[PDB]
Amino acid sequence: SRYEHIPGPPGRVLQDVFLDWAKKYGPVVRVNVFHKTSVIVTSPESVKKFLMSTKYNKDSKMYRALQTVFGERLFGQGLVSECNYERWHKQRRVIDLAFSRSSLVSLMETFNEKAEQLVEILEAKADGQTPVSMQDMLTYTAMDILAKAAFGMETSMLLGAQKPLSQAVKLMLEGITASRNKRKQLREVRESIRFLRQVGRDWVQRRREALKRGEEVPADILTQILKAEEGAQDDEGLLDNFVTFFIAGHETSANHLAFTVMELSRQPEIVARLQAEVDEVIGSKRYLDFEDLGRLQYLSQVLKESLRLYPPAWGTFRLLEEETLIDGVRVPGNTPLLFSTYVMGRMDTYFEDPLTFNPDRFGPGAPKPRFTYFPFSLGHRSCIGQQFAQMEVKVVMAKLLQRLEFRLVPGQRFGLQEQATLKPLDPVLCTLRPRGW
Ligand code: HEM
Ligand SMILES: O=C(c1cnc2c(-c3cnco3)cc(C(F)(F)F)cn12)N1CCOCC1
Repeated sequence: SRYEHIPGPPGRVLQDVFLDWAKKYGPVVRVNVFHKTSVIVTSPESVKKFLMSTKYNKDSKMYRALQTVFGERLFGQGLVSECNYERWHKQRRVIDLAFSRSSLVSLMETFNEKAEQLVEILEAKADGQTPVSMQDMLTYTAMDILAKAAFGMETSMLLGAQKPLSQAVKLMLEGITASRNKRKQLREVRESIRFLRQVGRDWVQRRREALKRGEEVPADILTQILKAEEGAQDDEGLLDNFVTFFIAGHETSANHLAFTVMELSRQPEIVARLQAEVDEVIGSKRYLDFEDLGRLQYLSQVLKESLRLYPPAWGTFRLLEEETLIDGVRVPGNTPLLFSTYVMGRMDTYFEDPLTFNPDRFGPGAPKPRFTYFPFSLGHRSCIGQQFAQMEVKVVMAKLLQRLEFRLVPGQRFGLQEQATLKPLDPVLCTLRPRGW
């Protein structure tokens, strides 16, 4: 009853229902999400006010399903799910060091090697007949990149290794989904969560043992994760961040890659342009250097446009502590505010012809979206891995475009599913040919 005065109702996802309601009912709408009444706020003035201020913090109630699933600690109080500002701030500042320009430059070798491995595997299947799940292949690639870059671990999923680990990730993601919106499922979800955390403990022990023997350990994300816990009473905080980075550091990247490949399969003219760009910039070099990345301007634009229509992470929540007028609507104190880049990206008020895929929206001369586009969020709680993700996906995409042509198998759909993140409904089944065929 405390919300009844707020405007709202009396391969398709809940975010689409939210979009319809925002269009119908305006910039402040009451909805039900993850068992709780929330208010979806979709004006750019509100996006700016709430995300660009340390006064507003995340609503912990909306992150519970990350923290713990079916009584098994998952991300716990790691970097995504920690909602107390001072606790968040301490760990952010320490982990930031691993995402410095110089840090990320050093990761180019890893990005290149895994992308090259993927392309060689795909080239061997490029007979224009064999169906290849690009979602699967891109997920394996993203996992292999993350594991190596962040932890110095070789998962070798591209070689078909670590099937248990692969299963654990999938069931855990299903657990998150079920938590927020029987006996065998509970059992499998719980065991998968404990497995992921045990992977953490095992790899942490290996790291500590390497350090003790004075073996060479290149500074990475894990270094800073360890550093953040220097004087902790237990390793539970460390394992929180292990699992946080293990999952967050590949899932969304994989989703973004899958969406991009899927969309480009029906954009032959754009693909031709991307191919030409890659041809001119990198030529027949096997390896992309860091300075090549900035030169792939048209690819940057396509990837931005991909994130506008297909953000893997649709948005974020802030807790409104005191009653506030938002765009002419009285919103009670202690209310989760829902921000959605998915919704605003598809609103004609913010983007002309919103369903049209147009990389030119992000062209040099074009007016930049002002608080209407935030696939990595905005403000202090924006994605720590934003530049990491942008680099790795550009490396992977450039290498695909250099070497291969992709056709979506007829019957494959362009719809989304909502399953902890947004991802293609279908496996993005494609046939492949070498370029110049
Ligand atoms: C295209 C790929 C990616 C997208 C679209 C994405 C999107 C986002 C979004 C929307 C948030 C804010 C979440 C919230 O408010 O609850 C976020 C935060 C975060 N992302 Fe990402 N992300 C991506 C890749 C990565 C990568 C590669 C890493 C790690 C290597 C990563 C780690 C994180 C972490 C740790 C946070 C929490 C940061 C903080 O609160 O201080 N993400 N990301
Ligand atoms: O669960 C989230 C969330 C926000 N960010 C992420 C990321 C992520 C960010 N960067 C890379 O990965 C991954 C996942 C995971 F593990 F489910 F796939 C969940 N999240 N929430 C915020 C939205 O509102 C509801 C609760």
